[PDB]
Amino acid sequence: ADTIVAVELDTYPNTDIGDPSYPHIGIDIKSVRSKKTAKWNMQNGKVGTAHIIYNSVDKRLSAVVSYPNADSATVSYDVDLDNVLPEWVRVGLSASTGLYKETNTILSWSFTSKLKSNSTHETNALHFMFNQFSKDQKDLILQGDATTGTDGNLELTRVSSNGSPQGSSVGRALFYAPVHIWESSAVVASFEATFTFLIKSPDSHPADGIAFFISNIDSSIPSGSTGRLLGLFPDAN
Amino acid sequence: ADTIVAVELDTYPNTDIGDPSYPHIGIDIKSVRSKKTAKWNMQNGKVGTAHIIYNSVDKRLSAVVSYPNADSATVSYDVDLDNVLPEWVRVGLSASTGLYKETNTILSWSFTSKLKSNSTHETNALHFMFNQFSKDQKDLILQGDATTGTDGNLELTRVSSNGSPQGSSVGRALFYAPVHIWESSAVVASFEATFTFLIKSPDSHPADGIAFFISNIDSSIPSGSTGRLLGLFPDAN
Ligand SMILES: [Ca+2]
Ligand SMILES: [Ca+2]
Ligand SMILES: [Zn+2]
Ligand SMILES: [Zn+2]
Ligand SMILES: [Zn+2]
Ligand SMILES: [Zn+2]
Repeated sequence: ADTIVAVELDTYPNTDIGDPSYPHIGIDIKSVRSKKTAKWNMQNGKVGTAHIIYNSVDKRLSAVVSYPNADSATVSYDVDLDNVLPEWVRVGLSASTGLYKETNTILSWSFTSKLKSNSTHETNALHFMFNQFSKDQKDLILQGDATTGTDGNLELTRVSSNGSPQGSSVGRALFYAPVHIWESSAVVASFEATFTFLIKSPDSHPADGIAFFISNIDSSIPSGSTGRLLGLFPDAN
Repeated sequence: ADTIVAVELDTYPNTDIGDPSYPHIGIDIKSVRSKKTAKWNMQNGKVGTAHIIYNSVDKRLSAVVSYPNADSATVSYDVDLDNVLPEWVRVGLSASTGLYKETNTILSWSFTSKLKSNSTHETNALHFMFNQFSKDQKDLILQGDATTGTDGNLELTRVSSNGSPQGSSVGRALFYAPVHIWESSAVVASFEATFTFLIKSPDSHPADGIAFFISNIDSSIPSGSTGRLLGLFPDAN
């Protein structure tokens, strides 16, 4: 089927599908039910930063979410991606609303992946950084209700003309070029992503969150994945 | 039509279409008839390196071709790309044979482009480096007779099973993601490419050469562009 490894910034607690009783950050390996979560002091109307790192030596995936003058929430998970993901992938950002709403605005996004093979510091590396999004972002595969150009930001889910979030929305943003995430003969494979966001809610119930994800090249928004499924999962298995 | 800016490493002199009476390096702006050339002491069976640089302040495009222990051939041309190329492009490597043949092997290839806008060192940057090509290079749009995996090299034009170049061949290799090459509000736009090659010929008449080029997103091998047209041009205008 569709393979998904993601780091979710889950703003709405769905105690029923395993979500902790509070807003959290988690590492989802093929399931909306995180393999590890951590309490995240979500701050409405603030600009946050998420950094995700992984290297094939420690075989550990970690994320750090922070706001200026707010302690960071950290979550790590031991996982060897050499066997949960295919050699070639695509990386993206996802977000969704459902019953409750919030803006899922991405202000910037960078990414680097490196494959140090056989010898020296000769590598295969891909790197991109967006500090501003063009209204005609030709290097981003936009999916669902995700758009760009609104002040140079990337809006992952439907927002109003006057400036107010719409619920029941789903939108992804995948980088155009496939990424060679791992390889048989690589001594060290590593990657690191960083992006800033602004999650603001009109009502006091913000929902449902942003997600950095690594999927197969051909991935598309799963059927009926709005609200709690973050635009990444078909069911809540 | 199809826009092409290229830096050719022309091994065969076609005096008739403007080529100097010897192997050269040139800067072609929309024409196979270079806007500036320079003598290049081509060396059969050797590994060479080409570096191309451009920045929007000097509005100058330059290239340097060199072999270890051989003087570099240099060619620069004043050209403002803000008006010969569209905002979004694709970058690639081209090569061709015709009546005469040679290998057009690419051993490695890197590229970086940067757009420093409004303020600080915040940018939009794309970077890639291939120090070895996979048999299933999913991030390279291969065209014509170009292939990968042969010892981790990229062969731009048809070669034999035993190891010997075939004439009348044309192949390009474009990076998958479109590159935002310039923009209206950018203080400094710049790029730099570097690639190593091995041009070896069985007979004493090597032909016809490799070319780094920047074209529109949708570009494809022009009809009947083998031999002297390097896989980039429809006619010899
Ligand atoms: Ca949730
Ligand atoms: Ca020629
Ligand atoms: Zn969750
Ligand atoms: Zn493994
Ligand atoms: Zn020429
Ligand atoms: Zn200009």
